[PDB]
Amino acid sequence: ATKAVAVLKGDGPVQGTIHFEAKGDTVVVTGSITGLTEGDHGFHVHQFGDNTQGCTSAGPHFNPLSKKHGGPKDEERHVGDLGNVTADKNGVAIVDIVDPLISLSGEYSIIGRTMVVHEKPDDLGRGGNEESTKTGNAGSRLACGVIGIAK
Amino acid sequence: ATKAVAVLKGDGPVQGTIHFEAKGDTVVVTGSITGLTEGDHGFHVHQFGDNTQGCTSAGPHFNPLSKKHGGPKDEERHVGDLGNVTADKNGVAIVDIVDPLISLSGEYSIIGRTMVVHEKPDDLGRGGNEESTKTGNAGSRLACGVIGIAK
Ligand SMILES: [Cu+2]
Ligand SMILES: [Cu+2]
Ligand SMILES: [Zn+2]
Ligand SMILES: [Zn+2]
Repeated sequence: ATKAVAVLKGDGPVQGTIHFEAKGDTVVVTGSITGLTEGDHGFHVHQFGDNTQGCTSAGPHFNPLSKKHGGPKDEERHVGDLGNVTADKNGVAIVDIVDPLISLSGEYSIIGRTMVVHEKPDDLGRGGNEESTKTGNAGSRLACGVIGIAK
Repeated sequence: ATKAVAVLKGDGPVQGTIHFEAKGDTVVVTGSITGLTEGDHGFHVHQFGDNTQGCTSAGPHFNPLSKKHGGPKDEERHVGDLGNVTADKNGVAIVDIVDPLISLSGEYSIIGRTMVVHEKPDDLGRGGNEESTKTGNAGSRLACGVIGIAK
C-alpha cells in the first residue's frame, strides 16, 4: 500500500490514530495518542495482526532479521523498533517519525501487523539485562491496532 | 495466509467472530453473529479495511472484476458476495459457507479488507432496480471488521 492507518484501543484510557505514508524507501508516521502518562513510551510494530486476546496475541516485535532490540537509529534493532513517543502533561503524545526500515509493501511490510504503545519508556536495548534486548523494558501494552490500508 | 479471522463490532448490539481457512482453491468460513433480527442478512467482504468512519469507510463490495452484484452461486457476482447468513429467533446466525472465489492469498486475497453483516436480506441482484445490482438492497451495515491473519 501507499498509505495505512492503525486505530489504537485498549481496555484502558489510552487511544489514538496513527497514519503512515510511503515516501520513497521510507515510511512517515504521524498521528496522536491521548490518555497517556507524561513522559516516554515504547512504540513498536508487534508481529501479528491478531487482536483475539487483545494486545497479547500481537506476539513479539516484528524482526524478520532475528536481530536484538534497539532504537530506530541503531543498525542493530528489530524492524519494528520505533523507539519512544512522548506525552505532554495532558497525556498527549504527538507522533512524528520518518523511518526507513519499515515498509508498506514487500518483505518488511507492516500492513496487517500491530502497532502497540507501551506502559513504560523504551531503553533501546541499552539497559543491561536480557529483557532489554528483546523488548526495551517497555512493560505492558496499553493500546494496539492492526495496521490496514487507507485512502 | 492460510487462516484469517474478522472480529465484528458495530455501534449497535450485533457482534461476532468469523474464521476463515484455505482448503485447496476455496475458503471455509465459519463462526457466529448474535444480536441479530430473525431472518436473513446480507454478508459481504467490502473492499477497504478502513474503520476510520466505522463501517462506512470499508467502501463498496470487493469486485476486482467489475461485475454486477449476485449470489455466491452466480457466475455474475462481486468477489465479495457471500449471500445471506440466517439468525434464529434468539438472534444467532451460524455461519458455515465454503467459497471458491474469495482467497486468503494472491490477487483476490480478502486479508486486510472488511467483512460486513447487513441490516436486511440480500436479494442477490435479483430485485429489479439499480441498487439490487450493486448491493442486493441489504441496507445498513450493522457490524464489520478487518480480516487479519490468524494462527
Ligand atoms: Cu513493543
Ligand atoms: Cu455489503
Ligand atoms: Zn524490539
Ligand atoms: Zn456485491
